[PDB]
Amino acid sequence: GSFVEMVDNLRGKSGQGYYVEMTVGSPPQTLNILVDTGSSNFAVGAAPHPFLHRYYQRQLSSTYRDLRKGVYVPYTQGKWEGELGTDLVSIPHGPNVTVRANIAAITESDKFFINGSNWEGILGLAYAEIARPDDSLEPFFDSLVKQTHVPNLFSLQLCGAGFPLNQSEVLASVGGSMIIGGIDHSLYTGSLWYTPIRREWYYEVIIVRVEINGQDLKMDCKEYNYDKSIVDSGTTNLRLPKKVFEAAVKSIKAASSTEKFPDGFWLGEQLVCWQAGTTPWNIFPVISLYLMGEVTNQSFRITILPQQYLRPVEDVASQDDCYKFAISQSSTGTVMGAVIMEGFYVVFDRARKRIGFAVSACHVHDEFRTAAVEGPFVTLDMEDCGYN
Ligand SMILES: C[C@@]1(c2cc(-c3cncnc3)c(F)cc2F)CCSC(N)=N1
Repeated sequence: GSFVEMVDNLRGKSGQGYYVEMTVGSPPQTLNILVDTGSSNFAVGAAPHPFLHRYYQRQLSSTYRDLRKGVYVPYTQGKWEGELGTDLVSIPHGPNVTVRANIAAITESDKFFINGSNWEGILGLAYAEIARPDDSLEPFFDSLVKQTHVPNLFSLQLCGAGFPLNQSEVLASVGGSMIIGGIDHSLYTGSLWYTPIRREWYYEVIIVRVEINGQDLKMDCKEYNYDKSIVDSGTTNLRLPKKVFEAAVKSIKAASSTEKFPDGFWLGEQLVCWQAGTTPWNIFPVISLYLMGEVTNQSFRITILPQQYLRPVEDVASQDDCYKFAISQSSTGTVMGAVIMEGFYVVFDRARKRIGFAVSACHVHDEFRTAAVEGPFVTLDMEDCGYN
């Protein structure tokens, strides 16, 4: 019901990530750690870097254990290399428990750390199947549940400000909540609707229908989940498979056609700006994603506003309100990233192999429209939407 100790324990923003304070080692070393449901390694800066103000010093921890094994983790953009070990870990604004967890001590990296993000490591909250070097490296959350009485569930409320924050404002500001071991009813309005976790590797789900202002995108539903659809707090954008991206953008352009925007805007590259307070939210469509429900032949929908998919950014000069388009293409399936998660309180119910969605008590909206979670809808042949 109520988890006051964990409410408001996140800071950050969609563009650079949301992070939680953790301590590692004995005596405790404090570090800020990116909350990432799209990966499964707990990995921390452990050597000086131009963008790190502090790092894990294994030689100062009496409880550090060396696993004598290296790990190399390349991504499409960026990479890091490190040394595997274990140590005692706590989350100060979390459950009052201390656990021994695997930690990859990052000793070298390229384009991984972000200048001014304020985080020094990543907490991969997904499953062992996608851990590096292999699935025998138990992820943090699995350790936490095995070693303590914490229920096998966590929930995330990511709070977008609706306007830009500089590095000073992000430091002073509450970015949201990670509730470990429960669901806090103050963080949402309306009902929670649950979709099954298709397979425990990423948090994989199945999308069964997409609408732009109520108009069906009318693609074969397999296209929406090609080659998977995941919920990922460590990706900024809503990312869509190439063909779905092309269809969706064509439809969003048609809905907003009273104003013409440059190709670079739709490509996610360039900002657009309006005079202060005059952003024409009403010309942009709402986007609905229908998700497989828990009951046979039942779906539900989550609906976001342009206040979610237009990401506020600071002007290159002004008092203008400026934004980038935060929907982009993917060659690795749909990614429901931070700009989608900012609409919703998201419950990662690992114990019951399901993900819940409710309207966020902190989502950005206007006097005419709000984000929504609605159901049920009768939907047939939903398993056929999943890609094999
Ligand atoms: C681990 C990874 C990831 C995320 C962010 C990151 C997080 N939030 C915002 N911007 C960047 C980052 F800065 C570095 C990363 F390696 C791989 C790319 S996708 C993902 N889910 N996690």
